[PDB]
Amino acid sequence: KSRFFSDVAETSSFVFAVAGADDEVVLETIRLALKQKLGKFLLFGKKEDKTLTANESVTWIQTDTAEAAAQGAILAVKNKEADILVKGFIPTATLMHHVLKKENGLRTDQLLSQIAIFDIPTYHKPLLITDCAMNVAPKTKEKIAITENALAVAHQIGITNPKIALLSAVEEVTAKMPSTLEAQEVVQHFGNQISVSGPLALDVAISKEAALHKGITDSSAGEADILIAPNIETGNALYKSLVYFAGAKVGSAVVGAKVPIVISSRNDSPENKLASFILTVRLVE
Amino acid sequence: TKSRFFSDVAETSSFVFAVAGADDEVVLETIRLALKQKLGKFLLFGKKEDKTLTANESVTWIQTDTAEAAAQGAILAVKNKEADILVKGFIPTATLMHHVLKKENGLRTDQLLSQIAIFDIPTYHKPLLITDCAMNVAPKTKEKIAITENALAVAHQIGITNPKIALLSAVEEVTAKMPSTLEAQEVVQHFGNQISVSGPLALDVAISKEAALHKGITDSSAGEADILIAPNIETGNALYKSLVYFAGAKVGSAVVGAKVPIVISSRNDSPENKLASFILTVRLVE
Repeated sequence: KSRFFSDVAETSSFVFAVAGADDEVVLETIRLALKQKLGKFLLFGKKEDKTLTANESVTWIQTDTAEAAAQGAILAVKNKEADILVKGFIPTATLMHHVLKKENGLRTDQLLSQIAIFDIPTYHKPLLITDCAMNVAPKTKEKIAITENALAVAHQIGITNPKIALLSAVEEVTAKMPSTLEAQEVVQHFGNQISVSGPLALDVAISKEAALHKGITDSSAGEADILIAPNIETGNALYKSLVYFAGAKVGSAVVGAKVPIVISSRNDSPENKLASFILTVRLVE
Repeated sequence: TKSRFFSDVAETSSFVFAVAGADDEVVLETIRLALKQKLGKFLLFGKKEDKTLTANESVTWIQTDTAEAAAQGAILAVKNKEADILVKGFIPTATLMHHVLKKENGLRTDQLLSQIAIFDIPTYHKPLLITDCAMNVAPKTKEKIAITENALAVAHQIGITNPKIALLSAVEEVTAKMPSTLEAQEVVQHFGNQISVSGPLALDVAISKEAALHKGITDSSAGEADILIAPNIETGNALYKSLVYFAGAKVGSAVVGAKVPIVISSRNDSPENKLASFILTVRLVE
């Protein structure tokens, strides 16, 4: 069993810029990160936690509003003072409008997408799933971009020759299920350059024996490294089914910009939120 | 104290399954297991008789030389009230469903047919029904109401008196940026106040009380779903497969909405889950 989040503790001198460093839902992860020297922090927030900031690896910047906290963190990224951007205790939209303004140095021509990496007890290696939380109803062009982002992440974190599976509910291509047509078009686009399969139901992507019993013997069968979800509801449900029912550990980040961005859910566990920080450190290095 | 749908002591009955296309071990293996625990009786419409099956008093073999003849034979058995459950065997699904779906043939009403699965998940505290994971591809409001109606019927029939139903999506608020959320709201508004239906809800809030509270959802139904209504077939199917392959769930599934329950198992489900589907259909006749 190969695991992404292993017993070898991650540590770095990369700087996280935290937009809205307030509330324990935000600070709890920063505290855990500091225990293992995971990185350094620029905390833009309204009410300084003096015990937290008494750390050489922490700098506090007083910001009175959500907008000010977002602007501060974004300019730290623009100025190359920060390596990773973290959304704190502010609305996502407040941070995102700054992220998408090209002058701030984060956005390129590339689509942004969410991606997550899972250590699932009952799977034999790490599994990347995208997009579980950002792109709502991607069609062919967007799914191509989502796959490009996943390929880039795969190389950055050391997964060589990743096997990619475009998920659907069936393998037969039919106009009656347009996600199958889109899947086929993504395969047609990459087909000749990398290992991409689909449309595949989940069983075929992650169980070699399930694939055999469907008459599929492709060497990629049951060995997916990356699943590309057909729509956000599927990605989100798959993500959460792994966390709540399969006991998976998971880190997630928004990718496609010049720096990784962390946007955690309100109810993510401390452990999974730390996993997200660890993923982003591995995406910079 | 966890509750499980699939009982420790094998389910038993004298109900009759009509099997359309009783050929090939992928089909026959489930029948062998059912006979082993005396789950029911069988009318086997097929091409090549297996004497190991037919030597059983609970089995009757009917020779049918084509897939069409097998489908029509099994259907007539149901229509004539000789069979309580219809099972698609070694024939194309479309071959059976073409006949099933013609009001003319007497197996359906105006009600939409849907697939539903019931899961015993080790890390969940009670049975969980999910629909539709395999039949309805892109149901909109009207179809989702029908799918929810079918799910309520199943829940009541199996002893869940006030099932908590969650219209599943990726967020908890209605937004025109995600149509499944608008449809969710419409489905909820359709049902009477005596029905415990809520949505849109993401999976975490549907099945984890702690996750719901952390998101400031203090509803009594949050975290305690008995039924999830999938927003589209890809979400339903992926959830079904995730539970089976990653969470070790036992699952039985059936097509409901017609005058009798229908078994349509995939070519790659395990013998144990295929047997679970027979067991569910016996509970839906009872």
